[PDB]
Amino acid sequence: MDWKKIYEDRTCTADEAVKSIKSGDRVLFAHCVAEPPVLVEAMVANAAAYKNVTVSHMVTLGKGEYSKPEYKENFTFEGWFTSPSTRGSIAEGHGQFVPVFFHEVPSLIRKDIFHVDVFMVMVSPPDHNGFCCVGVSSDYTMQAIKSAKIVLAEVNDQVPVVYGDTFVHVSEIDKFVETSHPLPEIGLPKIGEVEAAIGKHCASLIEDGSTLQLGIGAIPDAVLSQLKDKKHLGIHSEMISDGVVDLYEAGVIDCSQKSIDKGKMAITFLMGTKRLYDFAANNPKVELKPVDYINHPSVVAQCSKMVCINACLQVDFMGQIVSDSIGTKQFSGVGGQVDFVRGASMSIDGKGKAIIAMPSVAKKKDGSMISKIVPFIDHGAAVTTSRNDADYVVTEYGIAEMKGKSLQDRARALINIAHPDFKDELKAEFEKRFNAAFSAWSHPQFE
Ligand SMILES: CC(C)(COP(=O)(O)OP(=O)(O)OC[C@H]1O[C@@H](n2cnc3c(N)ncnc32)[C@H](O)[C@@H]1OP(=O)(O)O)[C@@H](O)C(=O)NCCC(=O)NCCS
Repeated sequence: MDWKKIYEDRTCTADEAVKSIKSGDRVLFAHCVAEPPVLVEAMVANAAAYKNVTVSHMVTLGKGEYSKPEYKENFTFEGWFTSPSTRGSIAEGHGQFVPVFFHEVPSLIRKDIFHVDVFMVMVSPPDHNGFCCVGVSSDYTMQAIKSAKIVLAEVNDQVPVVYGDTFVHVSEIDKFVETSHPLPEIGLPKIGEVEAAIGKHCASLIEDGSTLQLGIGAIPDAVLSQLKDKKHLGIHSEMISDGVVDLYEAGVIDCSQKSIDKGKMAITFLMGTKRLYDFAANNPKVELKPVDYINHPSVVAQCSKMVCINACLQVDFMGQIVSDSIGTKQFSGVGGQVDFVRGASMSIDGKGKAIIAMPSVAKKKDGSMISKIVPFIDHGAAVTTSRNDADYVVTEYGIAEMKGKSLQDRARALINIAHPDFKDELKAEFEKRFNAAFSAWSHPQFE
Protein backbone atom coordinates (compact mmCIF):
# COMPACT_ATOMS: atom_id res chain seq x y z
CA MET A 1 0.00 0.00 0.00
CA ASP A 2 2.46 2.66 1.16
CA TRP A 3 5.45 0.37 0.60
CA LYS A 4 5.20 0.35 -3.16
CA LYS A 5 5.13 4.13 -3.43
CA ILE A 6 8.13 4.22 -1.10
CA TYR A 7 9.77 1.69 -3.45
CA GLU A 8 8.67 3.39 -6.65
CA ASP A 9 9.72 6.79 -5.25
CA ARG A 10 13.21 5.63 -4.20
CA THR A 11 14.10 3.89 -7.43
CA CYS A 12 16.98 5.36 -9.35
CA THR A 13 20.12 4.67 -11.36
CA ALA A 14 23.48 3.48 -9.95
CA ASP A 15 25.00 6.87 -10.91
CA GLU A 16 22.67 9.06 -8.85
CA ALA A 17 22.60 6.56 -6.01
CA VAL A 18 26.35 6.88 -5.41
CA LYS A 19 25.80 10.66 -5.04
CA SER A 20 24.61 10.00 -1.45
CA ILE A 21 28.30 9.37 -0.65
CA LYS A 22 30.15 12.59 0.29
CA SER A 23 33.85 13.31 1.02
CA GLY A 24 34.91 12.33 4.57
CA ASP A 25 32.41 9.42 4.60
CA ARG A 26 32.87 5.95 5.96
CA VAL A 27 31.40 3.54 3.36
CA LEU A 28 30.81 -0.20 4.04
CA PHE A 29 29.85 -3.08 1.74
CA ALA A 30 27.57 -5.99 2.32
CA HIS A 31 29.62 -9.07 3.03
CA CYS A 32 31.11 -11.29 0.42
CA VAL A 33 28.54 -12.38 -2.18
CA ALA A 34 26.20 -9.56 -1.18
CA GLU A 35 28.60 -6.95 -2.41
CA PRO A 36 26.65 -4.91 -5.04
CA PRO A 37 28.83 -4.84 -8.16
CA VAL A 38 26.86 -2.22 -10.08
CA LEU A 39 26.60 -0.01 -7.04
CA VAL A 40 30.38 -0.47 -6.51
CA GLU A 41 31.42 0.21 -10.15
CA ALA A 42 29.16 3.28 -10.10
CA MET A 43 31.01 4.52 -7.01
CA VAL A 44 34.47 3.92 -8.49
CA ALA A 45 33.32 5.58 -11.78
CA ASN A 46 32.55 8.77 -9.88
CA ALA A 47 35.85 8.69 -7.96
CA ALA A 48 36.78 12.19 -9.04
CA ALA A 49 34.06 13.65 -6.78
CA TYR A 50 35.23 12.18 -3.49
CA LYS A 51 38.07 12.94 -1.12
CA ASN A 52 39.16 10.35 1.48
CA VAL A 53 36.16 8.15 1.57
CA THR A 54 37.03 5.11 3.66
CA VAL A 55 35.88 1.93 1.95
CA SER A 56 35.49 -0.91 4.45
CA HIS A 57 34.61 -4.58 4.07
CA MET A 58 35.82 -8.18 4.46
CA VAL A 59 36.44 -10.92 1.95
CA THR A 60 35.66 -9.83 -1.61
CA LEU A 61 35.14 -11.34 -5.01
CA GLY A 62 35.01 -7.96 -6.80
CA LYS A 63 37.85 -6.07 -8.40
CA GLY A 64 38.94 -4.11 -5.29
CA GLU A 65 39.22 -1.28 -7.77
CA TYR A 66 38.92 1.42 -5.00
CA SER A 67 42.09 0.13 -3.28
CA LYS A 68 44.36 0.89 -6.22
CA PRO A 69 47.08 3.66 -5.84
CA GLU A 70 45.58 6.07 -8.43
CA TYR A 71 42.47 6.28 -6.23
CA LYS A 72 44.54 6.96 -3.02
CA GLU A 73 43.05 10.50 -2.65
CA ASN A 74 39.37 9.53 -3.23
CA PHE A 75 39.32 6.21 -1.34
CA THR A 76 41.13 4.69 1.58
CA PHE A 77 40.63 0.95 1.61
CA GLU A 78 40.22 -0.19 5.22
CA GLY A 79 39.86 -3.95 5.19
CA TRP A 80 38.62 -6.09 8.08
CA PHE A 81 39.75 -9.13 6.13
CA THR A 82 41.70 -9.12 2.83
CA SER A 83 41.76 -11.10 -0.38
CA PRO A 84 43.81 -11.18 -3.66
CA SER A 85 42.32 -7.99 -5.09
CA THR A 86 42.70 -5.62 -2.06
CA ARG A 87 45.78 -6.66 -0.08
CA GLY A 88 47.90 -5.08 -2.73
CA SER A 89 47.18 -1.74 -1.00
CA ILE A 90 48.08 -2.73 2.56
CA ALA A 91 51.47 -3.87 1.27
CA GLU A 92 52.07 -0.62 -0.70
CA GLY A 93 51.05 1.46 2.33
CA HIS A 94 47.98 3.34 1.17
CA GLY A 95 45.48 0.59 2.09
CA GLN A 96 44.59 -0.08 5.72
CA PHE A 97 43.83 -3.22 7.64
CA VAL A 98 42.06 -3.56 10.98
CA PRO A 99 42.45 -6.75 13.05
CA VAL A 100 38.94 -7.74 14.34
CA PHE A 101 37.43 -11.00 15.40
CA PHE A 102 34.59 -11.60 12.98
CA HIS A 103 31.96 -11.99 15.80
CA GLU A 104 32.91 -8.57 17.15
CA VAL A 105 32.04 -6.65 13.95
CA PRO A 106 28.35 -6.07 14.75
CA SER A 107 29.18 -4.80 18.24
CA LEU A 108 31.79 -2.27 17.07
CA ILE A 109 29.23 -0.95 14.57
CA ARG A 110 26.68 -0.59 17.42
CA LYS A 111 29.35 1.10 19.50
CA ASP A 112 30.09 3.44 16.54
CA ILE A 113 33.77 2.45 16.34
CA PHE A 114 32.98 1.14 12.89
CA HIS A 115 30.75 4.10 12.01
CA VAL A 116 28.85 3.68 8.68
CA ASP A 117 27.60 6.57 6.53
CA VAL A 118 26.69 4.48 3.55
CA PHE A 119 26.19 0.78 3.50
CA MET A 120 25.73 -0.63 0.03
CA VAL A 121 23.93 -4.01 -0.24
CA MET A 122 22.65 -6.44 -2.73
CA VAL A 123 19.27 -7.81 -1.92
CA SER A 124 16.58 -9.63 -3.93
CA PRO A 125 13.29 -8.03 -4.92
CA PRO A 126 10.51 -7.38 -2.35
CA ASP A 127 7.90 -9.94 -1.56
CA HIS A 128 4.21 -9.12 -1.22
CA ASN A 129 4.91 -7.31 2.12
CA GLY A 130 7.97 -5.39 0.89
CA PHE A 131 10.81 -7.33 2.57
CA CYS A 132 13.97 -7.74 0.40
CA CYS A 133 16.21 -10.69 1.16
CA VAL A 134 19.96 -10.58 1.31
CA GLY A 135 19.77 -14.35 0.74
CA VAL A 136 23.46 -14.95 0.84
CA SER A 137 24.70 -13.08 4.01
CA SER A 138 23.72 -11.96 7.49
CA ASP A 139 27.11 -11.68 9.21
CA TYR A 140 27.49 -7.96 9.84
CA THR A 141 25.09 -7.09 7.01
CA MET A 142 22.05 -7.04 9.23
CA GLN A 143 23.55 -4.76 11.90
CA ALA A 144 25.03 -2.41 9.31
CA ILE A 145 21.54 -1.94 7.81
CA LYS A 146 20.05 -0.83 11.16
CA SER A 147 23.05 1.40 11.87
CA ALA A 148 23.86 2.89 8.46
CA LYS A 149 22.71 6.51 8.16
CA ILE A 150 22.09 5.75 4.45
CA VAL A 151 21.47 2.39 2.70
CA LEU A 152 21.82 1.82 -1.00
CA ALA A 153 20.25 -1.32 -2.41
CA GLU A 154 21.36 -3.03 -5.52
CA VAL A 155 18.15 -5.06 -6.00
CA ASN A 156 19.10 -8.07 -8.14
CA ASP A 157 16.40 -10.59 -9.11
CA GLN A 158 19.04 -13.40 -9.29
CA VAL A 159 19.36 -13.28 -5.45
CA PRO A 160 17.54 -16.18 -3.55
CA VAL A 161 15.15 -16.01 -0.62
CA VAL A 162 16.96 -17.81 2.15
CA TYR A 163 15.42 -18.27 5.58
CA GLY A 164 16.86 -16.63 8.71
CA ASP A 165 17.75 -13.03 9.58
CA THR A 166 18.04 -12.22 5.90
CA PHE A 167 15.26 -9.68 5.65
CA VAL A 168 14.99 -5.94 5.15
CA HIS A 169 11.84 -3.91 4.58
CA VAL A 170 11.96 -1.42 1.72
CA SER A 171 11.23 1.31 4.30
CA GLU A 172 14.75 0.83 5.71
CA ILE A 173 16.49 1.59 2.36
CA ASP A 174 17.21 5.06 0.92
CA LYS A 175 17.72 4.12 -2.78
CA PHE A 176 17.08 1.12 -5.07
CA VAL A 177 18.82 0.15 -8.30
CA GLU A 178 17.22 -2.80 -10.08
CA THR A 179 19.63 -5.13 -11.87
CA SER A 180 19.96 -8.66 -13.19
CA HIS A 181 23.18 -10.68 -13.22
CA PRO A 182 24.51 -14.04 -11.94
CA LEU A 183 26.06 -14.04 -8.45
CA PRO A 184 29.82 -14.62 -8.21
CA GLU A 185 31.28 -18.11 -7.74
CA ILE A 186 34.47 -19.71 -6.46
CA GLY A 187 36.39 -22.65 -7.94
CA LEU A 188 36.42 -26.09 -6.34
CA PRO A 189 39.88 -27.01 -4.99
CA LYS A 190 42.08 -29.83 -6.29
CA ILE A 191 41.69 -32.69 -3.79
CA GLY A 192 45.10 -34.34 -4.17
CA GLU A 193 47.22 -36.78 -2.11
CA VAL A 194 48.08 -34.27 0.64
CA GLU A 195 44.52 -32.94 0.75
CA ALA A 196 43.13 -36.50 1.05
CA ALA A 197 45.49 -37.42 3.94
CA ILE A 198 44.68 -34.31 5.97
CA GLY A 199 41.08 -35.41 5.34
CA LYS A 200 41.00 -38.87 6.97
CA HIS A 201 42.87 -37.76 10.11
CA CYS A 202 40.31 -35.02 10.79
CA ALA A 203 37.84 -37.78 9.99
CA SER A 204 39.24 -39.84 12.89
CA LEU A 205 38.39 -37.12 15.38
CA ILE A 206 34.90 -36.50 14.19
CA GLU A 207 32.47 -38.88 15.98
CA ASP A 208 28.93 -39.60 14.71
CA GLY A 209 26.51 -36.82 15.74
CA SER A 210 29.26 -34.12 15.59
CA THR A 211 28.35 -30.51 14.74
CA LEU A 212 30.95 -28.91 12.39
CA GLN A 213 32.50 -25.59 11.37
CA LEU A 214 34.60 -25.39 8.21
CA GLY A 215 36.43 -22.13 7.55
CA ILE A 216 37.39 -20.19 4.41
CA GLY A 217 40.22 -21.96 2.64
CA ALA A 218 40.96 -24.97 0.45
CA ILE A 219 41.50 -27.78 3.02
CA PRO A 220 37.96 -28.27 4.54
CA ASP A 221 36.68 -30.10 1.47
CA ALA A 222 39.12 -32.96 1.27
CA VAL A 223 37.91 -33.35 4.83
CA LEU A 224 34.25 -33.47 3.73
CA SER A 225 35.05 -36.20 1.15
CA GLN A 226 36.46 -38.37 3.96
CA LEU A 227 33.29 -38.13 6.03
CA LYS A 228 31.04 -40.50 4.02
CA ASP A 229 30.84 -43.15 6.84
CA LYS A 230 29.74 -40.62 9.38
CA LYS A 231 26.19 -40.52 10.70
CA HIS A 232 23.87 -37.78 11.98
CA LEU A 233 26.35 -34.94 11.52
CA GLY A 234 25.03 -31.44 12.15
CA ILE A 235 26.09 -27.99 11.01
CA HIS A 236 26.91 -24.81 12.91
CA SER A 237 29.39 -22.88 10.91
CA GLU A 238 30.44 -19.47 9.60
CA MET A 239 29.76 -20.62 6.11
CA ILE A 240 29.23 -23.75 4.14
CA SER A 241 30.19 -24.56 0.62
CA ASP A 242 29.41 -27.04 -2.16
CA GLY A 243 31.17 -29.78 -0.20
CA VAL A 244 28.57 -29.52 2.52
CA VAL A 245 25.75 -29.99 -0.06
CA ASP A 246 27.26 -33.34 -1.24
CA LEU A 247 27.45 -34.68 2.28
CA TYR A 248 23.90 -33.50 2.93
CA GLU A 249 22.34 -35.37 0.02
CA ALA A 250 24.58 -38.38 0.82
CA GLY A 251 22.54 -38.60 4.04
CA VAL A 252 25.45 -37.90 6.40
CA ILE A 253 24.49 -34.37 7.52
CA ASP A 254 20.99 -34.09 8.99
CA CYS A 255 21.31 -32.08 12.21
CA SER A 256 19.17 -34.65 13.98
CA GLN A 257 21.57 -34.50 16.95
CA LYS A 258 22.12 -30.80 17.78
CA SER A 259 21.27 -29.04 21.07
CA ILE A 260 20.46 -25.67 19.61
CA ASP A 261 18.77 -24.87 16.24
CA LYS A 262 17.53 -28.41 15.89
CA GLY A 263 17.08 -29.75 12.35
CA LYS A 264 18.84 -26.80 10.73
CA MET A 265 22.18 -26.03 9.22
CA ALA A 266 22.93 -22.78 11.09
CA ILE A 267 25.25 -20.49 9.07
CA THR A 268 26.11 -16.77 8.92
CA PHE A 269 26.86 -16.54 5.18
CA LEU A 270 27.16 -18.51 1.88
CA MET A 271 29.99 -18.63 -0.68
CA GLY A 272 30.31 -21.27 -3.49
CA THR A 273 28.81 -22.18 -6.86
CA LYS A 274 25.18 -21.60 -7.90
CA ARG A 275 24.27 -25.15 -6.84
CA LEU A 276 24.77 -23.94 -3.29
CA TYR A 277 22.70 -20.77 -3.45
CA ASP A 278 19.90 -22.72 -5.15
CA PHE A 279 19.98 -25.35 -2.46
CA ALA A 280 19.90 -22.84 0.26
CA ALA A 281 16.93 -20.99 -1.21
CA ASN A 282 13.55 -21.78 0.26
CA ASN A 283 15.14 -24.68 2.25
CA PRO A 284 13.92 -25.24 5.89
CA LYS A 285 17.17 -27.09 6.64
CA VAL A 286 19.22 -23.91 6.22
CA GLU A 287 18.98 -20.79 8.38
CA LEU A 288 21.25 -17.77 8.03
CA LYS A 289 21.84 -15.90 11.31
CA PRO A 290 23.95 -12.83 12.35
CA VAL A 291 27.68 -13.45 13.27
CA ASP A 292 27.31 -12.21 16.76
CA TYR A 293 25.07 -15.21 17.07
CA ILE A 294 26.77 -17.83 14.85
CA ASN A 295 30.38 -16.93 15.76
CA HIS A 296 29.70 -15.91 19.38
CA PRO A 297 31.93 -17.91 21.75
CA SER A 298 29.10 -18.26 24.31
CA VAL A 299 26.78 -19.72 21.59
CA VAL A 300 29.32 -22.05 20.00
CA ALA A 301 30.03 -23.31 23.52
CA GLN A 302 26.43 -24.69 23.54
CA CYS A 303 26.83 -26.83 20.40
CA SER A 304 26.94 -30.62 20.71
CA LYS A 305 30.16 -32.47 20.10
CA MET A 306 31.53 -29.47 18.15
CA VAL A 307 34.36 -30.01 15.69
CA CYS A 308 35.77 -26.77 14.30
CA ILE A 309 38.16 -27.15 11.38
CA ASN A 310 40.12 -24.26 9.97
CA ALA A 311 43.47 -23.70 8.16
CA CYS A 312 46.82 -21.95 8.83
CA LEU A 313 49.91 -20.72 7.02
CA GLN A 314 52.52 -21.81 9.60
CA VAL A 315 52.96 -23.03 13.24
CA ASP A 316 55.91 -22.66 15.60
CA PHE A 317 57.51 -24.73 18.36
CA MET A 318 55.32 -23.31 21.08
CA GLY A 319 52.18 -23.98 19.03
CA GLN A 320 51.63 -20.27 18.21
CA ILE A 321 49.39 -20.40 15.10
CA VAL A 322 49.77 -17.95 12.24
CA SER A 323 46.84 -17.84 9.85
CA ASP A 324 46.63 -14.54 8.01
CA SER A 325 50.06 -13.14 7.24
CA ILE A 326 53.42 -14.15 5.77
CA GLY A 327 55.91 -12.09 7.74
CA THR A 328 54.99 -8.43 7.50
CA LYS A 329 52.67 -9.10 4.53
CA GLN A 330 48.94 -9.18 5.41
CA PHE A 331 47.13 -11.95 3.56
CA SER A 332 43.64 -12.41 5.10
CA GLY A 333 42.35 -12.03 8.67
CA VAL A 334 41.42 -14.03 11.77
CA GLY A 335 37.87 -13.88 10.62
CA GLY A 336 36.29 -16.62 12.68
CA GLN A 337 39.24 -18.91 13.27
CA VAL A 338 39.63 -17.86 16.93
CA ASP A 339 35.85 -17.45 17.52
CA PHE A 340 35.52 -21.19 17.02
CA VAL A 341 38.68 -22.10 18.88
CA ARG A 342 37.37 -20.22 21.94
CA GLY A 343 33.88 -21.80 21.62
CA ALA A 344 34.92 -25.44 21.16
CA SER A 345 37.08 -25.06 24.31
CA MET A 346 34.28 -23.61 26.40
CA SER A 347 32.09 -26.50 25.33
CA ILE A 348 29.49 -27.16 28.00
CA ASP A 349 29.25 -30.86 27.05
CA GLY A 350 33.05 -31.07 27.56
CA LYS A 351 33.48 -32.68 24.13
CA GLY A 352 34.58 -29.70 21.99
CA LYS A 353 37.49 -29.99 19.55
CA ALA A 354 39.18 -27.43 17.30
CA ILE A 355 41.35 -28.57 14.42
CA ILE A 356 43.83 -26.31 12.64
CA ALA A 357 44.98 -28.10 9.42
CA MET A 358 47.82 -27.45 6.91
CA PRO A 359 50.18 -29.08 4.41
CA SER A 360 53.54 -29.71 6.10
CA VAL A 361 55.38 -28.06 3.19
CA ALA A 362 54.77 -25.25 0.70
CA LYS A 363 56.59 -24.45 -2.57
CA LYS A 364 58.29 -21.09 -2.92
CA LYS A 365 58.85 -19.21 -6.17
CA ASP A 366 62.52 -20.16 -6.71
CA GLY A 367 61.06 -23.67 -6.27
CA SER A 368 62.61 -24.33 -2.88
CA MET A 369 60.61 -26.36 -0.38
CA ILE A 370 59.73 -24.78 2.94
CA SER A 371 58.45 -26.26 6.19
CA LYS A 372 55.19 -24.75 7.53
CA ILE A 373 56.44 -26.17 10.85
CA VAL A 374 59.01 -23.70 12.19
CA PRO A 375 61.17 -23.03 15.25
CA PHE A 376 60.02 -19.41 15.08
CA ILE A 377 57.36 -17.57 13.07
CA ASP A 378 58.42 -15.33 10.18
CA HIS A 379 59.76 -11.96 11.33
CA GLY A 380 56.84 -9.58 11.77
CA ALA A 381 54.08 -12.15 11.49
CA ALA A 382 50.91 -11.85 13.46
CA VAL A 383 50.06 -14.49 15.92
CA THR A 384 46.50 -15.43 14.85
CA THR A 385 45.63 -18.29 17.21
CA SER A 386 47.73 -18.02 20.34
CA ARG A 387 49.60 -20.81 22.04
CA ASN A 388 47.14 -20.84 24.95
CA ASP A 389 44.26 -21.18 22.42
CA ALA A 390 45.97 -24.04 20.55
CA ASP A 391 44.23 -27.49 20.44
CA TYR A 392 44.71 -29.98 17.47
CA VAL A 393 47.05 -29.34 14.57
CA VAL A 394 46.97 -31.66 11.56
CA THR A 395 49.20 -32.32 8.46
CA GLU A 396 49.47 -35.00 5.73
CA TYR A 397 51.70 -36.97 8.19
CA GLY A 398 49.60 -36.88 11.33
CA ILE A 399 47.91 -35.31 14.30
CA ALA A 400 49.56 -33.40 17.19
CA GLU A 401 47.94 -32.36 20.49
CA MET A 402 48.75 -28.94 21.83
CA LYS A 403 46.15 -28.71 24.64
CA GLY A 404 47.82 -29.18 28.07
CA LYS A 405 51.15 -30.18 26.58
CA SER A 406 54.45 -28.49 27.31
CA LEU A 407 56.50 -26.36 24.95
CA GLN A 408 58.93 -29.27 24.56
CA ASP A 409 56.25 -31.91 24.01
CA ARG A 410 54.37 -29.78 21.40
CA ALA A 411 57.50 -29.21 19.40
CA ARG A 412 57.89 -32.98 19.60
CA ALA A 413 54.40 -33.56 18.25
CA LEU A 414 54.84 -31.12 15.37
CA ILE A 415 58.20 -32.33 14.37
CA ASN A 416 56.32 -35.70 14.33
CA ILE A 417 53.86 -34.31 11.80
CA ALA A 418 56.42 -32.61 9.60
CA HIS A 419 57.86 -33.45 6.15
CA PRO A 420 60.46 -36.17 6.79
CA ASP A 421 63.05 -34.15 4.77
CA PHE A 422 62.89 -31.45 7.49
CA LYS A 423 62.65 -33.53 10.72
CA ASP A 424 66.46 -33.60 11.21
CA GLU A 425 66.90 -29.82 10.83
CA LEU A 426 63.87 -29.38 13.04
CA LYS A 427 65.47 -31.71 15.58
CA ALA A 428 68.67 -29.62 15.68
CA GLU A 429 66.48 -26.54 16.14
CA PHE A 430 64.73 -28.16 19.07
CA GLU A 431 67.95 -28.73 20.93
CA LYS A 432 69.16 -25.22 20.20
CA ARG A 433 65.83 -23.68 21.34
CA PHE A 434 65.21 -25.68 24.44
CA ASN A 435 68.68 -26.71 25.60
CA ALA A 436 67.42 -30.28 25.84
CA ALA A 437 68.00 -33.49 23.87
CA PHE A 438 65.30 -34.17 21.34
CA SER A 439 64.74 -37.74 22.48
CA ALA A 440 63.75 -37.99 26.12
CA TRP A 441 64.83 -41.37 27.48
CA SER A 442 68.37 -42.59 26.73
CA HIS A 443 69.92 -46.06 26.47
CA PRO A 444 73.06 -47.46 28.21
CA GLN A 445 73.87 -49.31 25.00
CA PHE A 446 75.37 -45.97 23.86
CA GLU A 447 77.99 -43.62 25.44
C1 LIG B 1 44.89 -20.04 6.14
C2 LIG B 1 44.33 -19.40 4.88
C3 LIG B 1 45.05 -18.10 4.56
C4 LIG B 1 44.57 -20.36 3.74
O1 LIG B 1 43.62 -20.21 2.68
P1 LIG B 1 43.95 -21.05 1.36
O2 LIG B 1 43.21 -20.39 0.21
O3 LIG B 1 43.74 -22.51 1.71
O4 LIG B 1 45.54 -20.65 1.33
P2 LIG B 1 46.80 -21.43 0.65
O5 LIG B 1 47.15 -22.70 1.40
O6 LIG B 1 46.58 -21.44 -0.86
O7 LIG B 1 48.05 -20.44 0.93
C5 LIG B 1 48.21 -19.29 0.08
C6 LIG B 1 49.54 -19.31 -0.66
O8 LIG B 1 50.54 -18.94 0.29
C7 LIG B 1 51.58 -19.92 0.36
N1 LIG B 1 51.97 -20.26 1.77
C8 LIG B 1 51.26 -21.00 2.64
N2 LIG B 1 51.89 -21.12 3.84
C9 LIG B 1 53.04 -20.43 3.74
C10 LIG B 1 54.17 -20.14 4.64
N3 LIG B 1 54.19 -20.63 5.90
N4 LIG B 1 55.18 -19.38 4.15
C11 LIG B 1 55.16 -18.89 2.90
N5 LIG B 1 54.16 -19.11 2.04
C12 LIG B 1 53.09 -19.86 2.38
C13 LIG B 1 51.14 -21.14 -0.46
O9 LIG B 1 52.20 -21.50 -1.35
C14 LIG B 1 49.88 -20.70 -1.20
O10 LIG B 1 50.01 -20.81 -2.64
P3 LIG B 1 50.20 -19.66 -3.80
O11 LIG B 1 51.28 -18.74 -3.30
O12 LIG B 1 50.60 -20.52 -4.98
O13 LIG B 1 48.86 -18.97 -4.00
C15 LIG B 1 42.82 -19.12 5.00
O14 LIG B 1 42.12 -20.34 5.29
C16 LIG B 1 42.59 -18.03 6.02
O15 LIG B 1 42.56 -16.87 5.62
N6 LIG B 1 42.44 -18.38 7.30
C17 LIG B 1 42.24 -17.50 8.45
C18 LIG B 1 40.76 -17.16 8.59
C19 LIG B 1 39.93 -18.32 9.13
O16 LIG B 1 40.45 -19.36 9.54
N7 LIG B 1 38.62 -18.06 9.10
C20 LIG B 1 37.41 -18.82 9.46
C21 LIG B 1 36.32 -18.08 8.67
S1 LIG B 1 35.12 -19.17 7.83
